[PDB]
Amino acid sequence: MSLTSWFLVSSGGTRHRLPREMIFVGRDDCELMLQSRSVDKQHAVINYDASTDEHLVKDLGSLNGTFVNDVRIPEQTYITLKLEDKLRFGYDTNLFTVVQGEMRVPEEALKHEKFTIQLQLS
Repeated sequence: MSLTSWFLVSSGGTRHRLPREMIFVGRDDCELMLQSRSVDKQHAVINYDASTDEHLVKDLGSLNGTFVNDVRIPEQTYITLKLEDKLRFGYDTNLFTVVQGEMRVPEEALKHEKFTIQLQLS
């Protein structure tokens, strides 16, 4: 099949699918892992608003902050991510671009009952 989703595209060349649920961003035991010392162990969350089909970033109270279009966002405040926004956590070298697109669901993933049901209900 083909899935429609928001993604983060790193300046480092990687692509990261934003799921329709909350994820953590950080240096330690997070869904989106970064390696920089300038990023907190649990730095931010990227949540999803099902009503507006948008993602929102919240800095959890990190040492160096979270930047949207080079602006340090207020801490513990949800900021809506818009198409072409430039997102950086702390002073990590990954500059992420907020994009939306169609991705290919591998045929192997459709053998998973729970995944397929959540895909069909999407």
